[PDB]
Amino acid sequence: IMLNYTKNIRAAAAQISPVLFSQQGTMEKVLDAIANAAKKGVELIVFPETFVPYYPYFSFVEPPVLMGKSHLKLYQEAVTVPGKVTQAIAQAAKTHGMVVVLGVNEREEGSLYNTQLIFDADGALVLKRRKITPTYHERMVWGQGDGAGLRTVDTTVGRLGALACWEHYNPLARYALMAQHEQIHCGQFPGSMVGQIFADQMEVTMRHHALESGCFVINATGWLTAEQKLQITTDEKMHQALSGGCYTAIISPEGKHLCEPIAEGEGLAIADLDFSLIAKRKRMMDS
Repeated sequence: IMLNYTKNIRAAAAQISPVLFSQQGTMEKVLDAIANAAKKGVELIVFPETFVPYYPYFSFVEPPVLMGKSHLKLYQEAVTVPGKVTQAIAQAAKTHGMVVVLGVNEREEGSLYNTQLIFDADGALVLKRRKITPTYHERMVWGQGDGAGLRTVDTTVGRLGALACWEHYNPLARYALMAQHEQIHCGQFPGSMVGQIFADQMEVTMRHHALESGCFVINATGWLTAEQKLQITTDEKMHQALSGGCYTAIISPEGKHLCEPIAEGEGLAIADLDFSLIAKRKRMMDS
């Protein structure tokens, strides 16, 4: 629609663990999440970075010379342009009248991308973008998005913006979304990786986003169980590297947590976002 600050919206950030090595298994958890959330009248939900079929932890942890099996596998479980996954989600969204923000390892023509997808409450896919700069180990896996991906979308629940991980340090993206008055910003990070340091950094990064933009921020991060870490490597010495960095959270325009944030295990962070807060913020400063 056009821009309105009278809404009050129930949003959720989902920390979940995927199913290790099954698009379908992970997809069952996603649909379940949506449904559980619908039970509590959630109208917008954000999942972790590239959650489907699973984030590519292998690229962080295996030497390149041995990444082939893991790479192939991921390709086999990766998600097409539009397809089964898209329709399944479009339907959950339509059914529960929910806006859904989903990250996905997209395949196109033997290439992979980190792709953020946004579905409106009518089940329409109203935004598709690719992370612009895969960072570090991600460069072994994903290609680049365009910068034409920096637009917001009007949605049943307001105007949304989305970025992945350190896309948040890219100043073009920040101003792009701010200039378009994004009302609710959706961040996605991988989850269960590097440690406290990464967690502290996410939080600082995303809460500052809220502050500078003066918008709501919602951030989702995956989770791994000890069993799943083994599935990824038998080297227990690596397992610190696959722990921590979890900040599933919902942040007000003043930087406040609107609910207890999640760093461990698996759950929905849920809160009512009162849009008049966005406007009481802007009015309080002058110039």
